[PDB]
Amino acid sequence: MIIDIHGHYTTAPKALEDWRNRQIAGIKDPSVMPKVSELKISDDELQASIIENQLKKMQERGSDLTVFSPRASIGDFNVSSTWAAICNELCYRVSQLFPDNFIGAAMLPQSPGVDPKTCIPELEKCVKEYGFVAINLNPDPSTSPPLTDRIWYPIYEKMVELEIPAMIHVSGAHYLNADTTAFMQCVAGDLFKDFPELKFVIPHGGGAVPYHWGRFRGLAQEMKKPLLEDHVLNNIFFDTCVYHQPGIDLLNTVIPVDNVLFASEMIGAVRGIDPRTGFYYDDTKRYIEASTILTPEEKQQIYEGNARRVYPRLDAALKAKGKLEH
Amino acid sequence: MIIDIHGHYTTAPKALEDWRNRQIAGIKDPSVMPKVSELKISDDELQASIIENQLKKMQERGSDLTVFSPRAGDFNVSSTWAAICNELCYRVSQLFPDNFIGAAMLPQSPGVDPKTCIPELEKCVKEYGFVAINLNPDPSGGHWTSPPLTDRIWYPIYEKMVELEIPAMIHVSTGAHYLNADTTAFMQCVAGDLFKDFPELKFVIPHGGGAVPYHWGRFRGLAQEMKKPLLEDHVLNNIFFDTCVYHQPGIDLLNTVIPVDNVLFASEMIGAVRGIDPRTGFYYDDTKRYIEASTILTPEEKQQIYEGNARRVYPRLDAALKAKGKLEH
Ligand SMILES: [Zn+2]
Ligand SMILES: [Zn+2]
Repeated sequence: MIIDIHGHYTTAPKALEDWRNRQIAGIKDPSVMPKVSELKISDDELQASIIENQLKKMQERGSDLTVFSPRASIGDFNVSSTWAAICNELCYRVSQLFPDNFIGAAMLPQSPGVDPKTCIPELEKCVKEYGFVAINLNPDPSTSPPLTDRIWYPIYEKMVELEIPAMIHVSGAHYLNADTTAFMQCVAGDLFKDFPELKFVIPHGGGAVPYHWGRFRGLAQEMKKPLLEDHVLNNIFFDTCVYHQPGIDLLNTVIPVDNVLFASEMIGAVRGIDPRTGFYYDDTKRYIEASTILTPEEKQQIYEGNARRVYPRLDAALKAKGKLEH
Repeated sequence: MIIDIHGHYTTAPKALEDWRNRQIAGIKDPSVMPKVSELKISDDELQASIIENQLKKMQERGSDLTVFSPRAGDFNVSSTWAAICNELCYRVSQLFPDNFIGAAMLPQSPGVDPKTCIPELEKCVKEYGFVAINLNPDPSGGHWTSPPLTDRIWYPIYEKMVELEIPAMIHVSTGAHYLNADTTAFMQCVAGDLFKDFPELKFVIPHGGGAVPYHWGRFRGLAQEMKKPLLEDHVLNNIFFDTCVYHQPGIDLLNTVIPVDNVLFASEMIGAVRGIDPRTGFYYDDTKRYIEASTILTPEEKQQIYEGNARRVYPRLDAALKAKGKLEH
């Protein structure tokens, strides 16, 4: 099967965004602050948003399952907490309506300078009650402390406990910078010495990392660290959200197959068609299929094998599903 | 010949760093404020620092000329520090005129109008014979509290740049902040339309453009979303990338998606990465090796990357080279 580990619910009924606008307006004008019970979205509206969009494209592109999370894009913790709760529950409802095609990843109620421990309640709820298989961890909710700082340790302890990886994800290309920064911080520190089980997924093919792989190998060398293969590659993985063959080829040239996870982040940032290839920039499965560097077996690793090892909760959910249908 | 457009004077005598620390401690404690006359750096110390390091490596690696610039409070402080650092690079160029040509460091400072950098800029170009400047897009240092390169606040500098025919290398002062700055600078230009007002303006984005080439599809797609013209016309007549990409696969990608006209040789030696790749036995930053080993570039295209493009992007450098060969036949 084909598993897309990076996708956001960008097609939600307008009622969701309307509620958000009321909430945001309520920050400066508490008189217009909305109540959670005021948000009403029916299953019919939910089903329509999926069938006409994500589901349709997955069928046309040959994707079977997407790890589905709330879209990225300030108030205090109260605002963030309420908003994350709403967004996660909607992704959960989508997974219930289309259990074979969507499984959730959680948005955390982070807030600038607020202790990450405040996000544990939502994290646990999503994993235990909604069956989510990973979390989206924002390294810079805004100066934000590096991922190697102990402020993040309570989240890491929970991630190891529940066996869930974290996609480093910030909220026109700022996200590419965050990917590179996250990787650099890990190379500079020794986080995985403290949490050997910890797994991070850095999107967009690792930001600029593969393109500057020699620089990072050289930096680890000067800092007297072990080779990257051992220092970070048993803990850091990259998704395939690279929108052109040359980039995908570079990715598969310098990054081990074990560290590459299929993803496309469809109906997101880039929704146009590349006039030179004739197909959509984000139809990334085509770049993997077209690859002459990867063997058939390695492509299957990228499509499913790797995600099932990096996301233990996902592997368990898939094994249980086939057992019930049998 | 082979021209390296990216290199910093990273081998200066300790006297420089010591003076700097004193100046920094002076902003808070005026009693420890050092005087410029207190900085002692002799010609012999400069020669030794170059002969044993940059010059030696250039010879071993087969590089001929490096565009040499200073290593990565208020205006008075920055003005003094910049003047000191630029003068040192100038002194190096006087001591080794065939191997080093200066690139100016501007005395930028947060909250200070960039136009105040013109004096030092003109001095370096007219008096020191510098051929370019290093423009810091975020003088605040990671704050990003500074306006985008497309903002009117920078025009005064662009005016002087177009007038004096000098390009600017987008360069910032965390372990990989420079890579992020490169990508951001490119994105800002794509999002805006600075070159509409400055058709002749030229920016050089180091480190192979940060992450731009690796995500070329994404940028072409974003250009489409924003209804902008094709990148080739929208920015590639004004933006160029250097070859400070420390591995063959990266260089090959650069040469797969970026036109040869937009690629300029550079290695930024004796800088961030000074080690040897155990899998090849060669230094990571010996970038000429990647260009030479390229099976994508033709002999002519390689020469374009080694000297042709730099002489086109750096008009003052091209002129100085012609004068040198003429006045001396
Ligand atoms: Zn995303
Ligand atoms: Zn530099």
